[PDB]
Amino acid sequence: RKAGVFSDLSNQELKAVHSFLWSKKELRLQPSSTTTMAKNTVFLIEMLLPKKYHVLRFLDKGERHPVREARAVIFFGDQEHPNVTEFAVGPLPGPCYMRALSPRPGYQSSWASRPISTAEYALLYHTLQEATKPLHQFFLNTTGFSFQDCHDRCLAFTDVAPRGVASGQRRSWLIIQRYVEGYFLHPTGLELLVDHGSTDAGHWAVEQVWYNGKFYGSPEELARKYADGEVDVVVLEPPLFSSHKPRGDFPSPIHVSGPRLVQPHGPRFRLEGNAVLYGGWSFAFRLRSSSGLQVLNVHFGGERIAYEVSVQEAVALYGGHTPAGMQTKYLDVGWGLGSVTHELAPGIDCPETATFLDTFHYYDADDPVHYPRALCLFEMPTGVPLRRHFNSNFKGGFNFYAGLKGQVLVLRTTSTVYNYDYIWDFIFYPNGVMEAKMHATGYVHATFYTPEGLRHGTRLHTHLIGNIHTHLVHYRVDLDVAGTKNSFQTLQMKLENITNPWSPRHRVVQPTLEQTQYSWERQAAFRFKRKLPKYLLFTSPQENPWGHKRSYRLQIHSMADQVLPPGWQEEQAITWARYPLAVTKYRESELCSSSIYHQNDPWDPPVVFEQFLHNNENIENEDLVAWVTVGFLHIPHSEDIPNTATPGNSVGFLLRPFNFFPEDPSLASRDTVIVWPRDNGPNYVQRWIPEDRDCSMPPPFSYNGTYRPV
Amino acid sequence: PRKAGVFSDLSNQELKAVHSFLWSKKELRLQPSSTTTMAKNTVFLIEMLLPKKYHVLRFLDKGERHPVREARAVIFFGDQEHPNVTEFAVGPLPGPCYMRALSPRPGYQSSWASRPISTAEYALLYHTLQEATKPLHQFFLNTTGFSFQDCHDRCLAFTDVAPRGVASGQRRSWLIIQRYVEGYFLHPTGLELLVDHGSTDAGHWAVEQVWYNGKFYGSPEELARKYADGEVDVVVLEDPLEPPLFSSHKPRGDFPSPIHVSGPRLVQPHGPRFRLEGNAVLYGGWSFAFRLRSSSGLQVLNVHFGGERIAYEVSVQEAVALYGGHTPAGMQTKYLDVGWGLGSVTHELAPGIDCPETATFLDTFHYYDADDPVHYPRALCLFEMPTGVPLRRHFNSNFKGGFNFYAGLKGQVLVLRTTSTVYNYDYIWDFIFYPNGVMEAKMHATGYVHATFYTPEGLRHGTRLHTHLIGNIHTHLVHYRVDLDVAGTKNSFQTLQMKLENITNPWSPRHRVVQPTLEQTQYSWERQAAFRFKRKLPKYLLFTSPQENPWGHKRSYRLQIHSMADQVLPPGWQEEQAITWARYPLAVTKYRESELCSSSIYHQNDPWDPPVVFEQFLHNNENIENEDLVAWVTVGFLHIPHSEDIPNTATPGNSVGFLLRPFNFFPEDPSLASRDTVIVWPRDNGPNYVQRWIPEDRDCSMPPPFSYNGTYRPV
Ligand SMILES: *[C@@H]1O[C@H](CO)[C@@H](O[C@@H]2O[C@H](CO)[C@@H](O[C@@H]3O[C@H](CO)[C@@H](O)[C@H](O)[C@@H]3O)[C@H](O)[C@H]2NC(C)=O)[C@H](O)[C@H]1NC(C)=O
Ligand SMILES: *[C@@H]1O[C@H](CO)[C@@H](O[C@@H]2O[C@H](CO)[C@@H](O)[C@H](O)[C@H]2NC(C)=O)[C@H](O)[C@H]1NC(C)=O
Ligand SMILES: *[C@@H]1O[C@H](CO)[C@@H](O[C@@H]2O[C@H](CO)[C@@H](O)[C@H](O)[C@H]2NC(C)=O)[C@H](O)[C@H]1NC(C)=O
Ligand SMILES: *[C@@H]1O[C@H](CO)[C@@H](O[C@@H]2O[C@H](CO)[C@@H](O)[C@H](O)[C@H]2NC(C)=O)[C@H](O)[C@H]1NC(C)=O
Ligand SMILES: *[C@@H]1O[C@H](CO)[C@@H](O[C@@H]2O[C@H](CO)[C@@H](O)[C@H](O)[C@H]2NC(C)=O)[C@H](O)[C@H]1NC(C)=O
Ligand SMILES: *[C@@H]1O[C@H](CO)[C@@H](O[C@@H]2O[C@H](CO)[C@@H](O)[C@H](O)[C@H]2NC(C)=O)[C@H](O)[C@H]1NC(C)=O
Ligand SMILES: [Ca+2]
Ligand SMILES: [Ca+2]
Ligand SMILES: [Ca+2]
Ligand SMILES: [Ca+2]
Ligand SMILES: [Cu+2]
Ligand SMILES: [Cu+2]
Repeated sequence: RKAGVFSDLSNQELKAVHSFLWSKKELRLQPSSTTTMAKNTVFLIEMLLPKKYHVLRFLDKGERHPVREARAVIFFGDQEHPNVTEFAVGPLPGPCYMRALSPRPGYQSSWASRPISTAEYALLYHTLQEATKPLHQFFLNTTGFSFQDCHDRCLAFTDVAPRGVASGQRRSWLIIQRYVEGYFLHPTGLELLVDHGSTDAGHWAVEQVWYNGKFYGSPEELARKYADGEVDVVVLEPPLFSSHKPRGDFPSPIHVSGPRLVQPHGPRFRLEGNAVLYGGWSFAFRLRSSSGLQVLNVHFGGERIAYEVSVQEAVALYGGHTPAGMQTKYLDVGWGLGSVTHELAPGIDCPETATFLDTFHYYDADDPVHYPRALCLFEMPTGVPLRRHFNSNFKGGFNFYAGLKGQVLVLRTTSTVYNYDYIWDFIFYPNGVMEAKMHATGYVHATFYTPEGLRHGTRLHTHLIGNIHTHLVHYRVDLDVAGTKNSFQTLQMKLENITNPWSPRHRVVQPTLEQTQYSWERQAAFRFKRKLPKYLLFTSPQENPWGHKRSYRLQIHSMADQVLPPGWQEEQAITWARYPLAVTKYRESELCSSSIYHQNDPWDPPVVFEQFLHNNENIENEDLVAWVTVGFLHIPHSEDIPNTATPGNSVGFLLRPFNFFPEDPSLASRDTVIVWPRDNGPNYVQRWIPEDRDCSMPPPFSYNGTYRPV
Repeated sequence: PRKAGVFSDLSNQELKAVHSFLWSKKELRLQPSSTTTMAKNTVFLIEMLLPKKYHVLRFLDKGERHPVREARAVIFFGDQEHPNVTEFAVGPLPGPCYMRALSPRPGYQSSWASRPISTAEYALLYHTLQEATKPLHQFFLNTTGFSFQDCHDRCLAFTDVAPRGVASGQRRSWLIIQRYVEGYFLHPTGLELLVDHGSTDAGHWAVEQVWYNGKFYGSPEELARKYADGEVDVVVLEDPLEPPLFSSHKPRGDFPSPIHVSGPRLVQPHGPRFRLEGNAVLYGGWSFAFRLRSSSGLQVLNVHFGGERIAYEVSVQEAVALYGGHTPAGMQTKYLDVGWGLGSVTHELAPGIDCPETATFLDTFHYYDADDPVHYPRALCLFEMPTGVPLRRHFNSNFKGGFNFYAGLKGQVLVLRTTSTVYNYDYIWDFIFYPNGVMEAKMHATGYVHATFYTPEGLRHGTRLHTHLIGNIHTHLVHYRVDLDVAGTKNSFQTLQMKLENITNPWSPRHRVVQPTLEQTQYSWERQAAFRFKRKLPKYLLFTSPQENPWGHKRSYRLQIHSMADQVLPPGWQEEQAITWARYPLAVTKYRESELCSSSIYHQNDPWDPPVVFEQFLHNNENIENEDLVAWVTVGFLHIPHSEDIPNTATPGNSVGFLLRPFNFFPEDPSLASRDTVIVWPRDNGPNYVQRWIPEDRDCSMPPPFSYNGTYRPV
């Protein structure tokens, strides 16, 4: 497989990179699990893609496999001036070198920008246990739970990000919750601000306390005001409301299992490593531990359509009445969006007939970690024919019926960082259409109910506000339509008003086809304020047999809009969210629109998408990259309890051939059925594959739930 | 289930009873539809006429008597000095006694010209062409190899466009001439003919204009002469009669990765989980009735979830395709499907292809341009199908190599489906019901595009798809009536937006917080809630009840539109009067019995002066606070054809519609009553506990062998 150039690191490869780094005594490496911040540790290891120039010479011109390398992110906490530095480690197999990457002269906030880690959370929990001792009685009286000798009645916390008011700060608002089933939905009314910037956790402090609508300065002050009767206190078997356990009764109860897919004849796609073949399609895939799912080197009918289609970032931007709520701008890549690909449940998350695939991740771990059923690949009937026609004779019969049953191939993973579960799909139809989709489910981000909260959300239970927010997702769509050099054009309908040529006293007011060409990047950077043309076309100079340029069309499915003001503070981290569509000239320095650092330094991040447009380059006959923002406003509602559900809660885009193929490319499918009438007999049912009614059983259900080194 | 009968379409027996009652009135001078003269009186359409909502609701909700059941009957009165179309309500059913005036339009003088085309009329048009084009017979043989006269397997055919003239009262049709081969829609010859067929005496009908390959010629004789004299730039077409014809669905080409076996299929060993009886459906939380109105299409009625009404009616109202063209037929074409019996062209669904092999397939009867009620096999289907994505799921990690639980609910949806194949295009009409109280309307487009003869000038109005073929640019627009009755009749309409505030940071006063807030807008008057395409459409469109949920929020349903539609024709210009609803992705009206439909069978052939002008429902700008509201939704898409549309447009990416989602209506997720949920829990030192409320299924079953009939006939 040539697709191996795109493949993630194996367990063996991750171990080899880790071993190589640990052989360097001068790095003073310690495990992720060690509970001090004043340590040097390897935070993330993942495959580092070679330059596209070299990859295409290997794929297309028969040249050598590019050098395979890893990206290694090292937290240097065990030095006077802590920082994060990244390295290219290679070659693989047999690593030799360690080359530092991406310097930022003059940038001083590297350390503060780094992701939170399990060890850091352990230290935060200790800080809280100690700092809140004065509140122990308050906790018991108001919630029946505590942090001390609490057992099955313990308080927990949820941190929000970003963590302060400026670059270099690490001051986190923490929402206190009761640790019960679906704890996300059990805020107590207390929130605490902790400064945890120092590498010495003994310096960490609670700097501010908010309880039920008022600030109190310190845990001691709240405790004293409580004792003195100066606090407006809220004192907090069917299933818990936050449980998924069934309750209630439908008027027409259902006691049996629903229909299921059977695949007695096995998969109709071929999977070899990370290479997939399905009908006209060939592609490779990878799951980038930092940023998520990608499909690469996508071909249909042996011609390239897209070099890369990848998840880049996923954001949830909140308002609130509470300090934690008004603070929250979550950026998932800052949490290992591609590393939280937890186990897919057969028959539920994917069909029982799906092919389930494991992966390995090294993200905030002591050793590479095995993730069972991290991805699945499956063919599914869509329930609607790809095409059908009833050719009537308009006299009580027919000339023929023709139809092709609808099927699609789905490549799927998930991300569950904490409360939310996103389902990430790349979908391939037999006629050369591909679709990207993200569906949201899991638990909402929620805060304690007070009346003031109703200006920033919806009351969802007695003590619970679902905060208003917008979800925004960015994708990189490096279309290479029939090859690398493309142009971008749009089509519109425009009316003309002409003399009616067969009745000159009258007029014809009718549609015409208008084509718009784009020469410079800025012309193709569409803001949310701008009218998005209905046909967004990436074109090859090659023509089809009818004289029309071979193209692929991008069709966006989104309810997104401009959320933050352009140029204001944290908006610097998400300037891509100004554009439902922007088109750039391909550059190796612009492969990603976000980073793991954006979450915790959104004020001065290492990648600012807007800057990609500053040079306003020529985009006529160039290697073009489309970048797509999709999303939706989510005002929570009571039906979101216990979880948001997927119906209507998906966004994404389609890539559709447009004059690319001389006729419908699904015509090669032998699944087509045509029914023909016959004089004085039964109809002739014409098939190119025999009718099948076989049934088989899938494997019995199992689920593991653990993800451990191997 | 008996009560759903108030909404039910007429039976074969009821249609026969209505027809017989009319035929018993000898003064009507009725003749069969098939009689080949226009100068006749005939019953063109018979369908159930829904009773007044006031009476239906008293029946359903207050225990009062079943309303009287009636049929709409449309009579073409062609056998008189001043022909017209008149409608009647015939009842009661059973035992029809009366025919009362229905939808009278006194003072309107063009009803005859406005009427739909019929099979008899097409036969007379063919006879007119056979005679009128005699001068062109040799021209036809030389340029096409096909003919109108003395043909058997090499016959010319035509496709008529509409509307038919330049003003109300005209019936002058442009006809695209084609070769009658497999997929004939895609074989234009380059000739188009304008025929005036207004007279009830077909002997007066004439070809009044001729267009061939870029030029007008006046008459068939003039073109014949110029051709004979060597003065016509002709296009000689190749013989179309081993490889399949381009317009055929027969496979050709080969995928690089061979597929030699059937793909995965649904099995349903436990049978349906929905309860379908007559036109009544129960599915978990859902209860609804349905009907297939012969004139306008699929409807779902009296839609409830959890025993509470959500919608009185959700129905297809009209489906339009508005074209441009270089040819006179192309530039004429504004097709309105209700003018062709949109709900009557529900042709046979092929099991395993059009619906899953596990679907329930239902027959119907229609009486539309027929001599007797006609049986339509497998006209509808109803099926549950896995969506492939869980309704909800969550992995509750312990962040230390394990979990606290996994919970998930497998995705299923109930689909009620029919189709419409008037001629070239096949639309697939779905109403879909999710177990969490979300319902969705969807239309998918497939079949053959409307196409004209290629010349270079055609490229300003379309795409060259084959040697001699232009796919004309057009826009599809569909109108839906959405009579939401959220928890009952009296509702209001409101919208929600996000608006930023900029405040002092309350914990760091030197700084600012610029953040989202929730903004609510109330609407009091119809005009305020008529959203034009140029207007910003709010992201939350809510229909509210005054009743509050347990958390103090008003019980609502949210409308979410999936569309790429835009304004097509200029508001107020000529034929736009027929489609003024297409100005509005959403408009909200006060319920009225005189405003039940936004279109009619008459709109297609008199778009200039039609019997219903949707804009008129907004003229009185009525108060819409605590009233019976009706939402009306336009969905659609611009379709610039492309070579992948040959032989047929395909469904992927070619659907539009809307969702209705509960919004603070239920106290928590209404799917929680589903016993399909599975939760897996960890156990110390043991295997996990898989908690279920329905046992694991791996049973098997087989569907019946495929069959397909293809005929639709009286029974
Ligand atoms: C559309 O055509 C229908 C059918 O021809 C018209 O209804 C018919 O109207 C005539 C009146 O012209 C009625 O004829 C008879 O007139 C004599 C008077 O000499 C009267 O004594 C009889 O009682 C009878 O009414 C005829 O009954 C009536 N037919 C039906 C089925 O209603 C209709 O008026 C035309 N519509 C328009 C708007 O012109
Ligand atoms: C971040 O910390 C790293 C590691 O301490 C620094 O990298 C070292 O730089 C010194 C001085 O140039 C070299 O002698 C060492 O070889 C480096 N060590 C490694 C492992 O690369 C680095 O200078 C700091 N980065 C910044 C921007 O200050
Ligand atoms: C299309 O163009 C025609 C011709 O310019 C416009 O018709 C004119 O309209 C004005 C104002 O109503 C009249 O006074 C003229 O007599 C009309 N001229 C002719 C030749 O008909 C027409 O309004 C235009 N329509 C649209 C929708 O733009
Ligand atoms: C999850 O998977 C792991 C790995 O397969 C299971 O651990 C194995 O358990 C088997 C059965 O007892 C033992 O024979 C092996 O010693 C274990 N292998 C390893 C590598 O640890 C584990 O039991 C599974 N957990 C659950 C809850 O199903
Ligand atoms: C939010 O409001 C603040 C306060 O009015 C704005 O901050 C001021 O901005 C101007 C520059 O236009 C400065 O001269 C002032 O010194 C600022 N005042 C304070 C108190 O900070 C701020 O620009 C507003 N931001 C947005 C996005 O509207
Ligand atoms: C279409 O359906 C009709 C009605 O079932 C079929 O007509 C019957 O054909 C069978 C022969 O298999 C005869 O026994 C019956 O007498 C026929 N009944 C009627 C009412 O005509 C018809 O054969 C079917 N056509 C096709 C092509 O399958
Ligand atoms: Ca650039
Ligand atoms: Ca490219
Ligand atoms: Ca009104
Ligand atoms: Ca209503
Ligand atoms: Cu959300
Ligand atoms: Cu179309």
